[PDB]
Amino acid sequence: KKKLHFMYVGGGGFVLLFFVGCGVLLSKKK
Repeated sequence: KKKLHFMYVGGGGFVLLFFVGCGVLLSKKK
């Protein structure tokens, strides 16, 4: 239970967003 929600912050499903955000700032600027 305690490790269930901790697995999310353990670095995985969120790190994915890290790669999704890098392209966001690139789409704005030219």
